[PDB]
Amino acid sequence: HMCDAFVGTWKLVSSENFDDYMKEVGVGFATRKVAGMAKPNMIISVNGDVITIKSESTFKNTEISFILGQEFDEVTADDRKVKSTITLDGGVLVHVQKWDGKSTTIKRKREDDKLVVECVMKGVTSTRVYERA
Ligand SMILES: CCCCCC[C@]1(C(=O)O)CC(=O)Nc2ccc(Br)cc21
Repeated sequence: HMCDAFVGTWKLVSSENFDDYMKEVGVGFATRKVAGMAKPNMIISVNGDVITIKSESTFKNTEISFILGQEFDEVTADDRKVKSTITLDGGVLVHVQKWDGKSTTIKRKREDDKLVVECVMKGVTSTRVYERA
């Protein structure tokens, strides 16, 4: 029941500062423009200890499955090959991605009826708000 409040189908309703976050990550111009237009559906499910997060949009369909605290390989939507570790910290899912000596952290939190996604690279944050579909 670790992630009960995250489970479901969620749709993007707002984004702030995403272009600058993507610049900080190293995403090129064309990908930033097309990715920034996307309105993804995030589908979160749990089966035993395995959490699955799918992101479906006109830009890309991605899927990760993982066990908390256990590192995995991820190809991100912008095609980075990263090493990821996701943990639960005080009810927040904390997702760290490492690649090429760089790091970014994505936090996912339930706040009221929203799922808030905070993406941080160096001092640049983007906040993306999802609501139930
Ligand atoms: C472009 C790389 C950074 C995306 C960071 C934001 C995120 C989201 O909104 O959930 C993270 C994620 O897990 N999948 C995903 C998929 C598509 C797009 Br566009 C955006 C996302």
